Amino acid sequence: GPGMAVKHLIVLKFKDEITEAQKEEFIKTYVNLVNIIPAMKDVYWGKDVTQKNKEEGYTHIVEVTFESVETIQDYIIHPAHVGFGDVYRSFWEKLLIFDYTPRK
Amino acid sequence: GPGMAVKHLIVLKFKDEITEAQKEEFIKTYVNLVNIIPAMKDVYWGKDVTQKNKEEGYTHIVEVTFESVETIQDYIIHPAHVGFGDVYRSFWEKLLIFDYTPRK
Ligand SMILES: CCCCCc1cc(O)cc(O)c1C(=O)O
Ligand SMILES: CCCCCc1cc(O)cc(O)c1C(=O)O
Repeated sequence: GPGMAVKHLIVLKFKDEITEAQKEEFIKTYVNLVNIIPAMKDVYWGKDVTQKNKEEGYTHIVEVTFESVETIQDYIIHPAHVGFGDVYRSFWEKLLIFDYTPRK
Repeated sequence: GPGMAVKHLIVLKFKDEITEAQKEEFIKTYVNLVNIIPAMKDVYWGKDVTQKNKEEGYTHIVEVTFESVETIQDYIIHPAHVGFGDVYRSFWEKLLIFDYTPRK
């Protein structure tokens, strides 16, 4: 299609004390936001397998499609997102966010 | 689906003195590798528009689709990939590399 949607990419390193089961619950309760936040179109996630980044050991990648930067911003301030971020902020050591329109 | 795939994700910050013309050369030559390295099935890239990574400053995202981690390895050691580094390594200040299978 000719559409011009925008991807929201999250790259995450959890604190060392967070267990694998806790990471799984974190991801599960994040994906559930799709059922609550209108702007959230779809979610994919993955765990890195090559561990190539040395001291910057991010492990988890989450990708969400949105209709525009403005609706990404709607998602950021939605109370279910604010509430998730508040209570799970101590889970992560490093967080990177990117909003972009993929191109050839 | 019937096809398996792994995503190869590159996150990049250029050095401050690199020009927009240089970034365009870099990116065009990278995306052209699909004509040299058959393992590369798709390449999409984009530039972050939000700029909210206060601690790091990454700007560019490149996503390459591969069939498997084995064909990613073929790409890494391919002479044209080594050669791309030979000519363009001096262009980036920071780099992150990830390999993952996206899932729901
Ligand atoms: C699965 C990780 C969710 C991270 C939640 C979050 C926290 C924050 O401080 C800033 C953000 O832009 C986001 C987000 O993009 O959702
Ligand atoms: C367009 C970004 C160029 C990155 C080239 C590169 C450099 C490096 O030091 C390690 C790598 O795994 C890669 C790569 O995966 O392609």
